[PDB]
Order: sequence, then structure tokens, then C-alpha cells
Amino acid sequence: KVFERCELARTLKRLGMDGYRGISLANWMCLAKWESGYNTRATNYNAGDRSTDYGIFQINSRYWCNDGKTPGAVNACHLSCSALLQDNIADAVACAKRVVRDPQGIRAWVAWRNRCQNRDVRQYVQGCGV
Ligand SMILES: [Cl-]
Ligand SMILES: [Cl-]
Ligand SMILES: [Cl-]
Repeated sequence: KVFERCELARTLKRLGMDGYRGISLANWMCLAKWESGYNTRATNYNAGDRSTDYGIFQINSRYWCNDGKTPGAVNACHLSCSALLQDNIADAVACAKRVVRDPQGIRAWVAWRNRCQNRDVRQYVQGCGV
């Protein structure tokens, strides 16, 4: 599914993302926006290293979820990458929380550095009731 902006904001808030390990909801919104356009079903193959990015946060198979087909990979979220292509984003949120328990936090995603870091991200949550 492709979430509408405010629907997603509220969905993430219910799932405990607001301020998780210091990360505001608007940061999570900015991440989802630029990773996937708020689209849960997106996959992107990285021909360079044979990994794939999955779902609304474009979580990578090398480190985070198992797809069977990524060489040398591990699965720190202990999920099938299939779990990250559901309309229901509970598993994707749990895995995003796992990512940001590591030292880099939200810097783990390069798109966040490029598109969100050091920016005014207030617009992502404007009017959403969050
Ligand atoms: Cl911030
Ligand atoms: Cl699973
Ligand atoms: Cl689903």
C-alpha cells in the first residue's frame, strides 16, 4: 500500500516511533518519504553487492532481514524480508527500531543524511494530529 502522509504519521505514532532513540516522528516521516514514497511493497535490487532493499523504509537484506539470496548476509531483525512488504507495517517498524539501536542510529540510511539531516523537516507532520 501507498500511505497518505498524515495516515502514516499517526500509524507510526501508534507504533511508538515518536522519539524512539531520540528520533522525532518527522525524521521517520522524512525517511519513509525519500526511501519509498510511503510505499510498503517497494523492492530495489542493488546489483553492486547483490542485496535488496525492502518496503517502506527500504531495509537492506545484507544486515537486517533474510531473503536467502544475499551472499554473506545476516538477519538482525530476525524476519523474512517478505515481512517488510506487508501493508501492515508493524514488523517494518520493529526492524527500523532494531536498525537504530546500533551506533549510527538513523544515519544508517544514506537517504536520511542526504534529504533529512540538518534540514527543517516540520512539514512532514504538519496538520496530522501527531
Ligand atoms: Cl531533529
Ligand atoms: Cl517473517
Ligand atoms: Cl498486510
